[PDB]
Amino acid sequence: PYTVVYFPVRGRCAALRMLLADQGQSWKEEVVTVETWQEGSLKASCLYGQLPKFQDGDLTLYQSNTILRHLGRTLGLYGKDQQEAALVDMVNDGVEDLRCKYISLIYTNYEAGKDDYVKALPGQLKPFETLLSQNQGGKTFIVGDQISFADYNLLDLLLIHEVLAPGCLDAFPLLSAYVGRLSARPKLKAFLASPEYVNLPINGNGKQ
Amino acid sequence: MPPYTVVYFPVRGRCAALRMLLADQGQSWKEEVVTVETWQEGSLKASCLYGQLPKFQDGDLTLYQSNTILRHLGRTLGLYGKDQQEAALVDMVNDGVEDLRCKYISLIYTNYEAGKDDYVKALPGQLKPFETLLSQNQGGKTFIVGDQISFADYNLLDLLLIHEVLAPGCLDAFPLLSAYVGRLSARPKLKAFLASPEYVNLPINGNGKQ
Ligand SMILES: [Ca+2]
Repeated sequence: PYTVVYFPVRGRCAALRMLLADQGQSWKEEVVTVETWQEGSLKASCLYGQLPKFQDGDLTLYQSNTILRHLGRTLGLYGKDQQEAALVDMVNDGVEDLRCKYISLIYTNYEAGKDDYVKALPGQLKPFETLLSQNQGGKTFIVGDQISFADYNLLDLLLIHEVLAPGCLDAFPLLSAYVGRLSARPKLKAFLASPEYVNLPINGNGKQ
Repeated sequence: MPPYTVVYFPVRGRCAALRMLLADQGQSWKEEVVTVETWQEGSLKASCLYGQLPKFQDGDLTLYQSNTILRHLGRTLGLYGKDQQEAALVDMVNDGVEDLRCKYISLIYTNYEAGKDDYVKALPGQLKPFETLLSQNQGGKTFIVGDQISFADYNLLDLLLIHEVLAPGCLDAFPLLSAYVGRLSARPKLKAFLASPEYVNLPINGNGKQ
């Protein structure tokens, strides 16, 4: 089966967890404490000195988007053909871009930078509304007619931004409905309601 | 009439790797050059999905994000590993390359003067993982993943080339990466491209720094 190794936070594992839960997959959580991380030995063994670390049998992976793409490819959550796969990547790279900005805010410039960030947020979310508007009237998924790993990543991005800036999706009807619809998928709904998700902080420094 | 079009500023930047890939694979493409003046006018930018270039056209398929373009070409040209496991390793390498490219770009555009010394001191620790990956793959005598070239090779190669300009001799501490750069750079179609005016007469970055 699968093992994800990570700090006790949602962070860069939230999306891959939602994917695994929604897809009825089983996995083991190996929690790494701040104390264990500071010891240095685990960190030194990681390829890029970072978690998450992910095990799929004898395969060991690092990088959250590498793990998402791997599950996407192996579980068939990567579009119906090559053309759709490229669109899936384009969405995910866009999600990753905004996630990086979010992470920079949270960890390095929260107090001073929040106001500018929130003011800029509508312009950063609009591309995803536009993409939805151009795919079956936004009624299905972010790419094509089937769920992809980019959907789970985008959903997480949107959920953590509603916490950061309540009402940020109010001007975006397709994104709003999309969040409601995906969140209502029975296995995902169950996971999002579970203490396993709810009782972890979004980030590691108490800010959100 | 070529099926590929690259729309970008007159710089190597985030299009260098994908151009190397296309040239080395003997594929034809069109370059559409966007001046800073045109970009500042704002209408092209507004038409871009995330407000940025590169924009890439493969027939009527329009893509943005340089790594989206690399993965797409990797898929369509068979440069994405021999199986699913290798595909994942290729992704893991490319994400690593992207991470270091982001720090590089931040240095170049955001604080070259203040940050360069610190960056160059941190650099060996940042390059080591790629040496390690090479050491674990056939003694580093072929490619970064498996025994066939991947899009991650072209991206890593570009990363290494631009860091040798930033920090001459930075690869002296990394025998496998050094040999790897020499070896890939000598691939006939790629060697020819890297020597051509089309590559040489473009600056690495958009602000005169390297
Ligand atoms: Ca499917």
